[PDB]
Amino acid sequence: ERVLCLFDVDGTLTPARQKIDPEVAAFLQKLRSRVQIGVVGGSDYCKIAEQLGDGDEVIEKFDYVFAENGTVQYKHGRLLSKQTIQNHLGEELLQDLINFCLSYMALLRLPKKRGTFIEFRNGMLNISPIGRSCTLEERIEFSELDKKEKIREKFVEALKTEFAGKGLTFSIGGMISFDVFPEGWDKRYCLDSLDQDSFDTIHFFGNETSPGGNDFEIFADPRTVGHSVVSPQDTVQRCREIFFP
Ligand SMILES: [Mg+2]
Ligand SMILES: [Mg+2]
Repeated sequence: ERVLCLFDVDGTLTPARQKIDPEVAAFLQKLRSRVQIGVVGGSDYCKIAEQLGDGDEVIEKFDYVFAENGTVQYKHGRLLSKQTIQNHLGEELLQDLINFCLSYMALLRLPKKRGTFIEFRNGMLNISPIGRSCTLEERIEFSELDKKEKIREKFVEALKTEFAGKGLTFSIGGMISFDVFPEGWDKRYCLDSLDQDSFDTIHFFGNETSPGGNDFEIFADPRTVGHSVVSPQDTVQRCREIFFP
């Protein structure tokens, strides 16, 4: 009787980094008459809020809003607290990681550098060799240089080796940055809080459920019924089959 559908945002519910089609959002609300619904995204809260309504309408349209993989949580309109990356990792390791990064980037010579090479978020560190504060034209410029030169990839190889065995995971999401977060702090992080909400079934939907994609772990977890989708339209049809047959 208590079921939750939980959705990746990008490519599952919305075109990536863009806004949800009204027909999609309309279906979701209809679906809500049979199940609770929720979203989990890698992005921070405001980015998700923007794709999924006006202002803070997102926390109203969805029963659960897990931003930054669930290190930041909204449940039934209310913001829950957040375990901090430094609390979990401790100051010594966090700073070891940070100092490794500053040192590596100091030796990097790029066409352009800007600011915010290291962004401190709730559940990860976003590392960006060009600097997060560049224009779109500068994103594209660096992005093309990165493919040629594999700047982020090399950086991530060096980081992985250096911190081997120490509990860190790395990404490479987008044109200019990569993420660093504690082992476990992928999308699965949200499931722990969900465990205390007594659902009989948690269905997960994603578009990156293949090995490597950021939906894989949450998709494969024994706490969720996994579904793999290719489009928001695919997602909608899938829910039609399962919940409106
Ligand atoms: Mg996606
Ligand atoms: Mg599963």
